[PDB]
Order: sequence, then structure tokens, then C-alpha cells
Amino acid sequence: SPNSQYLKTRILDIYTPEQRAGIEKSEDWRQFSRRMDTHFPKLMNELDSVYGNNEALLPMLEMLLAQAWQSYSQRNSSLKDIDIARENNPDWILSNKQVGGVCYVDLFAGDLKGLKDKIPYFQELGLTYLHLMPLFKCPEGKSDGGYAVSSYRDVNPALGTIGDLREVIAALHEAGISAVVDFIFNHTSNEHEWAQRCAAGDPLFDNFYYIFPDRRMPDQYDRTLREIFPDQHPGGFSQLEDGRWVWTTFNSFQWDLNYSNPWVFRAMAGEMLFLANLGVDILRMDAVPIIWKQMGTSCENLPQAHALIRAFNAVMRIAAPAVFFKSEAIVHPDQVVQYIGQDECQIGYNPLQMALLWNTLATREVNLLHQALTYRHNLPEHTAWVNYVRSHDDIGWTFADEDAAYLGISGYDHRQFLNRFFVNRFDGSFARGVPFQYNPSTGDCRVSGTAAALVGLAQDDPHAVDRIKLLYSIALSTGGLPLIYLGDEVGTLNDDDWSQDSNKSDDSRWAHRPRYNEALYAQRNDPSTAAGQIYQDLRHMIAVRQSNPRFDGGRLVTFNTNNKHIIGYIRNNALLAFGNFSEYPQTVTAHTLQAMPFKAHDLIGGKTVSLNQDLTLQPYQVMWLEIA
Repeated sequence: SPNSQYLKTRILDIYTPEQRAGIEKSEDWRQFSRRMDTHFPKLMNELDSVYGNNEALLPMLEMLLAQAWQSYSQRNSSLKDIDIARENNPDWILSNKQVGGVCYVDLFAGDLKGLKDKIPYFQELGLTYLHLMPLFKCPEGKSDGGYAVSSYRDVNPALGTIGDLREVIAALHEAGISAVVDFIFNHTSNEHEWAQRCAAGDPLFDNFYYIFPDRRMPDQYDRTLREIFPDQHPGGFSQLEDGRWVWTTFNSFQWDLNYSNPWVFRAMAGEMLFLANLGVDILRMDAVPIIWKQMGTSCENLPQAHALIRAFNAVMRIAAPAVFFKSEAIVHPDQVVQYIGQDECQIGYNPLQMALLWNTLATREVNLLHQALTYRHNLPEHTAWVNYVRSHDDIGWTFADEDAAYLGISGYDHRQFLNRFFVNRFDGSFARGVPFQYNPSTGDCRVSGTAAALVGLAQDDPHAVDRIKLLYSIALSTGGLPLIYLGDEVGTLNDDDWSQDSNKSDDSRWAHRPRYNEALYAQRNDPSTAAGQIYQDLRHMIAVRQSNPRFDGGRLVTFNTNNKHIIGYIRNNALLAFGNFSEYPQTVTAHTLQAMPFKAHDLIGGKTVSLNQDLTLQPYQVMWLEIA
């Protein structure tokens, strides 16, 4: 195996002697040389564990690192400043100053120019982090909402140009906001150049995807594969027009990139350096578990998957230190955390907390949430959760059956109830959602619908507004980077007309992907409207979070409230949070509060609260009590 010093001199072997000597004396190279020394041994180890004695490994690595240097040389100087600043502050994502938003560029603002105009609103809201949904060229009609990529360099013409995006990224930075874009690295669309060329049998693109002659292999793989979109096709495979079969985990027009080929790693690392130099602060690592395949396994969460992500990480540490990773692993909780590490993905989605937030609204019982918060919340140093209430996706019930079992809960039966409840097929349910991917062969089902629809705002349930307040508070205060689905802050309901657009009617996730409601946004300043109540509620909690250092970091300790309806937890030995999940008044007992100070200021309601007597929370009330 080669070393850092060998590759460095081989990189400089493209320059003529005259220029080489000048390059070697420059600041850019010194930094690049330092980072090569620190981070290369990780890159080599990671790739070695995946590719072993592969013929192509060294030439690939030489080619990749030659680009890394060129990419870093061309890297805009203000991005280099961010590079140094994040090398020095690896914990910036752990700061209570961070509050994130996410929106579709078109549905929220028309296009990229219009998006840049909404920046003042983002500053009004207090956002420091903004995820723009898939921005790039994709097939017309059905494209899994942009997640089928036809080019990683060409912006969706309907949104604007590559130029506009750089302008947007720059303006966001001027406003103190980080740009977050998807890195859809598991798959491309079937109209992506690499797809067309691989399928056509271009030797330059051999083994870029998994294409089979017949059903022999697909049949054998399917024996152990999870079906993500069963509505679309069974198992993990789609048939071409020519009769062959391609690996398609998601839609049929989404082809799994083949990471057994090292040149696929190189190609995708090149695409990563490109997005980096655009000024992207955080890449959303889409479908992290899917990137490695092995016969007889579920082809999810395999060791090589982790290694490749760690290899990508090292690439950034070398050529773009500012670029952090956000892990999208919507899987078993034991597997979710395994992607979260400083040399893998520094942050990741927290599907466990989100799902249990909703669970608790339905059961009124905090047992699973409290369990999850007690045993699964705290993370390795320099890493954070992305805590959320809703997203562009369905809600999946991703609690651990093992964990449920210790509580005498049957996972199978509990998901039956949760699914019935949130699609308004359980007596008295306040929820107005729709099924997503009901699977007759597994019993599995997920839930589409906005936060407002799922808490009962559509029928004007008197508790709807408080429910939204309650959910966001937990996301904003547990510890980690909170991500608001833009639209929620004014109580945006479903697009009940999703099912009549024929590019959409097979994907109930559009129910909760409506176009910006201008009437609702006009009301955000009026406390008489639900939009206003929700807005000032959220805006208040954001303000408190960002200015009160009791919220800093990601560590939490659960407080046992001795009431099955009330969640309790402590931040930094100075903040005590209570959340009533009952629609009835619920009491935290004086006996329970014995060890707390006799009085504490509530950051929510503004009042001072007595803790040497019984504490009765109103329906869905949340208290943030300063106890130190």
C-alpha cells in the first residue's frame, strides 16, 4: 500500500519542473499537504477494506487525489475560510444557535431567484440552515420529486441555472445561513448518461450499475430484500425493454449505482467535489444503507457501506473541510446510529424521535419516547441528531421491536394501530392522513399528511395548534439540530388534490407537499388565526433556543415525571422540560419535584412556577423551566 508522501509527489507530476516548484511553495498546497498527511491514512484504510487487492485501486486513488488537489486549488477563497473555521470548530452543528429549515424551491418560492428573495423571511424566522430539495435535472413527469437524478451538474431548468444556485448559496452565506443539498449517491435516473451508456454496453461505463441477463440472480437476491415501494414493483429489480434486469431499490427509473466498481466511487467523489465548490455546507447523504450489496443479506447497513461513507468523509477532510455529512438512514435504531461519527456522517436524521413523537400523540403515553430518550439519545462527541417533526416523506414506524418488547408492547400490533389511527380509521382519531405503501404481504404501511393534518387542524380540533407547539418544542430542545418543514410554521394543511395529478396519483407523499399558501403566510402576524398562533409559538421557541445557552449541545438526561402522559428531560443541569401528551390536564406531583428548586422560571409561558407543590399542566402544555 502507498502512502501520503508518494501520492503527493505523483500529483505534482502533472506540472512541469518550473511550475511544480512554485506550486510546492504556495499556501493552497501547504494546507492540502497537511490534510493529506492527516487524513489520507484513513482514506486508504477505508478503501482498502472495501476493494482489497483490486487492480484499479491505486490508479483510481491517484486519479481521485489529483482531482482533489485541482478542486481545492480552484476552491473559492471564502470557502477556504469556512474550511479553516470548521476544522477549528467541529462542534458548530451542536450549537443551540442552529435552527434549520427545508423546502422545495418551486413549491415554496417559484424558482431560485424567488428563493433568494425569501431570505429575509428565513432571517425573520431565525433559520441558520436551509435544505433545498433536489435541484438538478431529472426526468419529466415522475422523478420521485427530483430524487431520480439525470445530471448532478445541470440544475432543473424549471428552477433556473447553475449560476442562480451559486448566487443563492452566496446570499445565504451573507445572511448567516448554511446551504444544504441532497447527495443522491445510491442511484441515478435511467436517463442519466451513465445509465444509457452502461446499458448500451459502453466499456467505459461497464459495471456502473447491477444489470442481469435473467431472473436467476434477482430471484435469489429478493429472498432477503426489503420492498421500499411495493406499489411500484416487487422485490429489488426492474426489467428493461431488452429483457434484462437492473437493480432498482426505489422506483424503476432509479438505478442503483454499483459501488463494487471503484470507478463508481471515483465518479461520485468527483461529483461531491463539484457540489462542495458550489459552497454547499452539508450534503444530505441519501439512502446511506443501500450502497452495498451481498447475496443472502438484506443489502442494508453492510460494513462496506460504512467504509465507503468514511472514505467520502476523508475526501472532504482533504479537499473541502467545511463540507459536513447528514445521514439519511431510516432503519432499525441500532443501525441508525452506526452512520453517525466524526469520520462518517457528523449529523444524521433522528427517525426514532420523530416517529415516537407521533406515537405518543396517538397513545397519549410517553413510554416508548421516554425509553428512546433515556437509552438512545446521546451520541459520540462532535456529532448531532437532526430532530424533526415532519419531512417531505411519509412517517415510518421505526421503533425497535426489541425495545417495545421490554415494555410488553407487540410491535406488529402497535403498528397496525398507529397506521389505522393516522389515516382516520380509529374511533375518535384527530388525524387526517393517507396510507403510503400498504404492503399486503408484510402488513407494513406508512403515513402521508402534513403536521397540521395529522394533529387535526383540518377539522379545527381545538387542540391542533397546541399539538404542533408540543412536537416542535421537543425537536427544538432535546439536543441536536432542529429541522422545520417549511409550511408547518403557519399550519399548512394537505393538498387534497394530489390524487388527480397523474404524475402524482401513485405517491400519497404529495398530499403533504403543497404549494406555498400565501393566504396562510399573510396571517402569521395575526394571533387570532391558527397561522398566527402557530407562527408566534414557533418563533418564540426558536428565539429562546438560540439565545439561551441551556440548550447548547446534544446530551440529555431523562427526568422521571411519574406520570405516563408527561415527558420530562433535563438539558445541561439547568433546563427542565415537561410535555403533556394528554388532552386532559396532567399533574407532576410535589413528591416527584422534591429535588428541584422551590420555584423556576418558565421560558414558554413567561411566568414563574412553583415546584414545592403539585404542578398541573394544561392539555398539551410544554414548560421549559430554568432550574440553574
